[PDB]
Amino acid sequence: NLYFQSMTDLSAFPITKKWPAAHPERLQLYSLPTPNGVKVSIMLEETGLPYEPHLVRFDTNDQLTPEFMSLNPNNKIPAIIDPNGPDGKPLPLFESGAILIYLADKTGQLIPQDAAGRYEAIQWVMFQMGGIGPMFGQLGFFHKFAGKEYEDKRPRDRYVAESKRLLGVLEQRLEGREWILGDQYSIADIATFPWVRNLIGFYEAGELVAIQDFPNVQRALAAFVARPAVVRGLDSPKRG
Amino acid sequence: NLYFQSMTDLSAFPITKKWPAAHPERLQLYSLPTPNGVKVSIMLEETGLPYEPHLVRFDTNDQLTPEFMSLNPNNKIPAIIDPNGPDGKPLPLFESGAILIYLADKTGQLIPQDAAGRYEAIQWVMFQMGGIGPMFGQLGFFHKFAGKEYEDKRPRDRYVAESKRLLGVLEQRLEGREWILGDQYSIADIATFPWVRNLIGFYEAGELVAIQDFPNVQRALAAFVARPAVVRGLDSPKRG
Ligand SMILES: N[C@@H](CCC(=O)N[C@@H](CS)C(=O)NCC(=O)O)C(=O)O
Ligand SMILES: N[C@@H](CCC(=O)N[C@@H](CS)C(=O)NCC(=O)O)C(=O)O
Ligand SMILES: N[C@@H](CCC(=O)N[C@@H](CS)C(=O)NCC(=O)O)C(=O)O
Ligand SMILES: N[C@@H](CCC(=O)N[C@@H](CS)C(=O)NCC(=O)O)C(=O)O
Repeated sequence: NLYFQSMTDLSAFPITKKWPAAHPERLQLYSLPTPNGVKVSIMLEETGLPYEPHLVRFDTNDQLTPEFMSLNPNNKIPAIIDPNGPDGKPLPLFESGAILIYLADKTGQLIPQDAAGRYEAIQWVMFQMGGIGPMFGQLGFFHKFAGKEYEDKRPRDRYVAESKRLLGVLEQRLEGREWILGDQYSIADIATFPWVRNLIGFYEAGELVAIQDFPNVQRALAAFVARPAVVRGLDSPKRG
Repeated sequence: NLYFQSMTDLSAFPITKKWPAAHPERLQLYSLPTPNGVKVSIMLEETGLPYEPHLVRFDTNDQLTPEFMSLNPNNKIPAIIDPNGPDGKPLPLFESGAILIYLADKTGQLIPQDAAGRYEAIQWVMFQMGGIGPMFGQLGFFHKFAGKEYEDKRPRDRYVAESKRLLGVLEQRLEGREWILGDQYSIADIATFPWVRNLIGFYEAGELVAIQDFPNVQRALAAFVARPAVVRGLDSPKRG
């Protein structure tokens, strides 16, 4: 490398031993099409940023490998390495909500550019990250995944009540608004609607929460799922 | 107001009907000394930013009032109004992790100033907001608050296992590091250590998680609780 640049080398990141980069000039996404993974693929599809997706398979415990954990020591998807990071260096990152803020800043898309609006966006991303995701996820556990040994439905009922409470927050926020921040679709929507979708789809919790009681949520969710970039992001990484 | 500035008027914010501002030139904090509330009071005490604390009492359901909910429609503490906000206007904000990022940016303290470091800080705040807080909180419910009607200890055991897993992430991260981001104490520490403290103190879950198995965590926690600004922040708002 005396006279010119090498092709992008990501070998400093041990995760690349397990999922080699065919396109090391592109952001590398290590994910699975779950509500948290699709936040990031949807963001990438919306913004048009090139990326190389890699399927992290739970059936083979891929997320528990040293290779995966070298990128995310929390053992969870999604995670990224952007080869074209700040200060001209690769940037590893995990936590879906952090990735959304990073990506919005990188190219100045899908976050308000005024300061107050930016902090409001971060607030609603935090609401999702600390409320929607954790609590809808616990309902999914107790309704869908928990076996017959959990005979007591009190934990389920706790998370039904909390999920309804959170849906009510969203419902009131969306009154008179197209999207969570008003007219402009943003990372707050990308963080939140995949979880509403999962709750009432995959988790089969739509009857428990009575989704029809939240007409603004139903409006915005229907709009969200129909966006072509959302449809693309929901199917990435490809399972086959 | 023809010839000069009025004293700061926060009357546009209905929360001020319930907790009037004696010092409307200061950031207004609506909180209670819980792990999430003290993140913000600790940050304020660390940075030296003036603030006026207001005790939001759960015994009188203050957080469920229209006045409180006009600021945080999610009905939770902490929440703030900074009268001296971006663009010279007051800034309302909720979600502890969002407030921490706002405050660090406002005065350029306790977040790295280089881009990569900033995103790493946001990542670890997200780890706390989506992992530590929600999961330690569910353990607190099932261990401390849940009554005898929850005879099945399977939910408790689920959150014990998850809390131990999260403590292990923190433990490995702190190996060879003073604080979560290395040498420099930051908002990542402020977000996280109040929750470790609460888990092993108020929640009485220290035996369940065997805190002594996490010597780096014990080191950093002991350092954290001894900081004079932490001691001040843990006692704000004052209950009497
Ligand atoms: N707070 C994290 C949560 C990520 C998360 O829950 N990831 C799940 C899939 S949706 C995962 O990787 N689970 C694997 C496991 O727990 O072993 C984020 O938003 O990124
Ligand atoms: N270890 C997890 C495995 C399942 C999992 O990771 N679920 C994700 C969704 S794909 C979750 O609930 N994440 C919570 C969040 O996003 O905060 C569990 O036992 O629930
Ligand atoms: N994700 C929120 C969580 C805040 C939270 O859980 N607040 C609790 C106290 S620590 C609360 O106000 N609970 C009142 C209630 O649920 O009614 C944040 O970090 O600010
Ligand atoms: N409505 C809550 C009341 C208690 C509460 O708000 N707890 C807070 C701690 S003070 C919590 O667990 N917050 C979770 C987080 O921070 O994510 C519950 O039923 O657990």
